[PDB]
Amino acid sequence: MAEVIKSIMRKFPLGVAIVTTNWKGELVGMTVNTFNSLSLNPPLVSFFADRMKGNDIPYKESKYFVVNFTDNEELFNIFALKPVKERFREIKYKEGIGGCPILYDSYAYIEAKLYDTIDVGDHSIIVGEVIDGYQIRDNFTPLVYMNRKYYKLSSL
Amino acid sequence: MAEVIKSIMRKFPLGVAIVTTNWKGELVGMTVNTFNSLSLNPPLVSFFADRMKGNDIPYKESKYFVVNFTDNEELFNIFALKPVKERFREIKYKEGIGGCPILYDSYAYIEAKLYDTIDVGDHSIIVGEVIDGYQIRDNFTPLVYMNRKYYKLSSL
Ligand SMILES: NC(=O)c1ccc[n+]([C@@H]2O[C@H](COP(=O)([O-])OP(=O)(O)OC[C@H]3O[C@@H](n4cnc5c(N)ncnc54)[C@H](OP(=O)(O)O)[C@@H]3O)[C@@H](O)[C@H]2O)c1
Ligand SMILES: NC(=O)c1ccc[n+]([C@@H]2O[C@H](COP(=O)([O-])OP(=O)(O)OC[C@H]3O[C@@H](n4cnc5c(N)ncnc54)[C@H](OP(=O)(O)O)[C@@H]3O)[C@@H](O)[C@H]2O)c1
Ligand SMILES: Cc1cc2nc3c(=O)[nH]c(=O)nc-3n(C[C@H](O)[C@H](O)[C@H](O)COP(=O)(O)O)c2cc1C
Ligand SMILES: Cc1cc2nc3c(=O)[nH]c(=O)nc-3n(C[C@H](O)[C@H](O)[C@H](O)COP(=O)(O)O)c2cc1C
Repeated sequence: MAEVIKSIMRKFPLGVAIVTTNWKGELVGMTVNTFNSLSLNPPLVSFFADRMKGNDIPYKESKYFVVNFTDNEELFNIFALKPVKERFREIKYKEGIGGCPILYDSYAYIEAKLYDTIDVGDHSIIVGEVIDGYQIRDNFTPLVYMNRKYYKLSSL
Repeated sequence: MAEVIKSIMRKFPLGVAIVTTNWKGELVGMTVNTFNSLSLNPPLVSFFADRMKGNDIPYKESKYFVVNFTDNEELFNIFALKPVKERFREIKYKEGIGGCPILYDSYAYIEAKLYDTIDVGDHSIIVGEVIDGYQIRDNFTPLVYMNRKYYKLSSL
């Protein structure tokens, strides 16, 4: 059933973002395709963090996280492929709420306070309450992830 | 903060599906942009159901649900816009696990057993365990939803 899920999801296009946090002083983040809005009242957003890889731990142990929306495919690859210690060496960033890194190449971001975490199977649902949101750049090319690739939309 | 979420999400492209169930004999479904894979072991998928509109209730009160993947934008509009009583009159469908409707124009679908429901703010996270998955059609044009519109991918 695992390979059934992967085969169908491979052809199921999903928006991508880079979630980050300041985990006891360590700047960390990751490319995710599970980001969404969950609730409006209260205003909550969520993503799924892999428990087997320990991706849930930083968010569970930090009071805040940032969701970075970017159209730079290089950034998505960095925050998926490169060693954790190397990720924040190559990119321009500033610190935001709780010291969470805001990526310079983001056209928008959300600052969230950790609201809840719910372990369900081999992932944890990380839920943040939206404290602030920013649209920094109005001209961007939104990407979606499908079949290991990052596509632009035909046509806008 | 609600309008902050909406403004950012309006420019955040998301895959779309139509989840259905057989709710005590009533065929129901809805267009969702919150469908994703949650866990591989166990094999779990999820979507978010609006508690204020009562969209969570049918899934909570049924043992199974089906996730329909389709490239027919007319179907997405039916299962978003049209009255509940009218939806299954206009489309070809067959009954699957627990009587859940499988849409004929789906290029793939998943049959899931309700595994858990978790209320978080004004939505419930509906989690199903994948019992079976099918890829019926190999030639399709995957869509993503952004800014009230359904886009194809540039270019594949
Ligand atoms: N819900 C899940 O627990 C889960 C897990 C894996 C893949 N998937 C879905 O299946 C699709 C295709 O599978 P693939 O192996 O060919 O992935 P892929 O598109 O080649 O993605 C590259 C890597 O990122 C990781 N990844 C992608 N989505 C993830 C997620 N939802 N949770 C944890 N890790 C994730 C996977 O790690 P690993 O190879 O180490 O698993 C994967 O190898 C993915 O795009 C994803 O939507 C879902
Ligand atoms: N997470 C949430 O609770 C939630 C709620 C609404 C919108 N949003 C996000 O904000 C975006 C733009 O807002 P919009 O008002 O212009 O929506 P939209 O794209 O015009 O979508 C049309 C309608 O579908 C409903 N809808 C879309 N996504 C939903 C979801 N996640 N949960 C429950 N209902 C949903 C909304 O109902 P209503 O107008 O009655 O709210 C909306 O009016 C959406 O595309 C969606 O991603 C999220
Ligand atoms: C596009 C894509 C989507 C991903 N989505 C998720 C996700 O939603 N949840 C998750 O835990 N990991 C996801 N990953 C994997 C993480 O990005 C990755 O495990 C994280 O960057 C840490 O990398 P590492 O395990 O090699 O140290 C995704 C990877 C890619 C390529
Ligand atoms: C593309 C789009 C995505 C949607 N995503 C969701 C969702 O994830 N969860 C949800 O409860 N409703 C979602 N909706 C709203 C439902 O489709 C809608 O409430 C359902 O079809 C019942 O319609 P009704 O309230 O007019 O009877 C979405 C609507 C659209 C247009």
